[PDB]
Amino acid sequence: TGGSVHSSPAIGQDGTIYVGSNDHYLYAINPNGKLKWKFETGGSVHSSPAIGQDGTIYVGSNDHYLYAINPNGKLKWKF
Amino acid sequence: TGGSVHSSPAIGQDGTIYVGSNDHYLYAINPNGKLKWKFETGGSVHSSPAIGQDGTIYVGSNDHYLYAINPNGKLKWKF
Amino acid sequence: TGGSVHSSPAIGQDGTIYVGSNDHYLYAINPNGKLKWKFETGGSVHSSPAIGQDGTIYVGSNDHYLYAINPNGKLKWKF
Amino acid sequence: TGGSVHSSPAIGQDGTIYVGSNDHYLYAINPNGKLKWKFETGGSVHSSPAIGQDGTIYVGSNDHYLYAINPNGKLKWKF
Repeated sequence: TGGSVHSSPAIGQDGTIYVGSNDHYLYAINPNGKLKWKFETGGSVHSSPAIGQDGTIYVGSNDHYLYAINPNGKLKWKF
Repeated sequence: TGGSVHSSPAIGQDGTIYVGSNDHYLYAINPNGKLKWKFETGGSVHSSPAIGQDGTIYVGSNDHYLYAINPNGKLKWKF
Repeated sequence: TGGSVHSSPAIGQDGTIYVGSNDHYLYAINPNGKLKWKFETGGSVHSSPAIGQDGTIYVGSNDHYLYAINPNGKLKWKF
Repeated sequence: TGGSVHSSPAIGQDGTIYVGSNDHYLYAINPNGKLKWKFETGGSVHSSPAIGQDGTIYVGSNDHYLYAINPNGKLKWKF
């Protein structure tokens, strides 16, 4: 990545690794180490993502929002 | 929300997302992205919430306290 | 307790809530909100505690050590 | 260890306790308190490690990389 990784990673049911970074991105990485996708938030992602029963990834960001992201990398909703 | 989100989200038995924020509040969000309730502490909430077997949500705050909150949103006890 | 609580709490099998604080103490609290015991480290405890299979409570401190503490509240070892 | 321990410990399938430290190392410590191995990253390890189903340890570092480490303490890949 291009920023310090303060978020603690979470592992999806299929092995996908989700982690936030200081470059405003929540990352999704395959077990082989290559990028599944990346989601742009407004600020540093110090929150550690949590994975729902249906696969939704929830993580907070420094831009005041709690994000919900579908497993394909596009936004479900933000609070 | 109106504060930086450092707490990492915790997901309840029914899918309720709990996360703290710098605006002194512990938020509770429904899986559809709408507020269920919010509880106010006396400082920033950087601890990440932990959920018990009976649904109690535990979380710390900068105001020296450890909070226990029932799933309704009202205080159980503080330490 | 007394001090900013950055440690995210962990929940034991019997419902005991373990959390660290800046007062150099690791805290074990019963589900009712009363103190069970406290263990003193050499620095602030920002690490969130993790619980082993036999009940051992692992947590780190700013005094460079990782602490292993028995469920009764006494030192198992420190690294 | 050599630096402050902010990473939260994670427990493997065989009871191994994994934790990061500000000395740029990810530690693997047996339940008996003896060192199993330590893996050097570029910068401080604030991220709390996560463990996949095959035993891979995922942790973030201040050197911008997300690390995947085999159970034997050797690098699988970095992102």
